[PDB]
Amino acid sequence: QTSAVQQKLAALEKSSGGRLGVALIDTADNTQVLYRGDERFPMCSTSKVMAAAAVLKQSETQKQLLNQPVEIKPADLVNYNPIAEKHVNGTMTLAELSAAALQYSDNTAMNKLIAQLGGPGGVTAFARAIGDETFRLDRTAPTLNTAIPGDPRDTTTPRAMAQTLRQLTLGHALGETQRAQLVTWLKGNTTGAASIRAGLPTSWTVGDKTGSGDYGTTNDIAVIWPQGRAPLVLVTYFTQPQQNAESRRDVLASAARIIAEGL
Ligand SMILES: [K+]
Ligand SMILES: [Ru+3]
Repeated sequence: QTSAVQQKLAALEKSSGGRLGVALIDTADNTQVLYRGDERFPMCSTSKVMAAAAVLKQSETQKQLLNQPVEIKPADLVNYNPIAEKHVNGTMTLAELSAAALQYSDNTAMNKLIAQLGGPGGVTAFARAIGDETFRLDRTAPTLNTAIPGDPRDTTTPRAMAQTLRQLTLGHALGETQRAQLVTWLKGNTTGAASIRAGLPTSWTVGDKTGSGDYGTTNDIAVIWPQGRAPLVLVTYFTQPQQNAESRRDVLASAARIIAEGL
């Protein structure tokens, strides 16, 4: 079948010139709306949620872990380091690195999370441990954002990512304390107002993580507390044919608007 919402999402996609992937979980009824839900997309920095959550899981058996100093060296800086560059030749804790990675999309911070997990494969191992058989992290930042069409590296499907983000933020993949910390971090994101947020009514609350990369790749994954409604989890992933394509955060906003109007 093609549902009315799917038909609208297809029309949006047709007019964007790229490829759109959407997955909604409505926790009012534990149902799912999917558009290219089983196709792979490059995650770009949306993968930082999985890395931060894996460190939060480690902290369940190490109560001081998030206060653990990590040295930041000049060689650690990469292409986008708004927080970490201030701490070169000093230290940041794993809490600080998690907050920087999630709320500012600091790539040096993400790389410290990855290193704490033993490399990209450690992030994938955490995904598997929480029931996500689809996610894969293969590279550090920034090369995880190359977003080359057809490349399986650093990809997931909308279905899998929605289901993971539910489990992490609303379910029991993390302990109580850790889940609340993750939600606090996502709600404090600085980078999201033009993406899913921009398609929703003002009164709805959002916590999200954006991503972008080559091929005009423009992504957002969110938990949403609508006015008067049980929470939603929404993944919107968008990528384009030309390497140098311009971000399209408006397409994500439009997808979110269609989903909101279809509840
Ligand atoms: K880009
Ligand atoms: Ru159907």
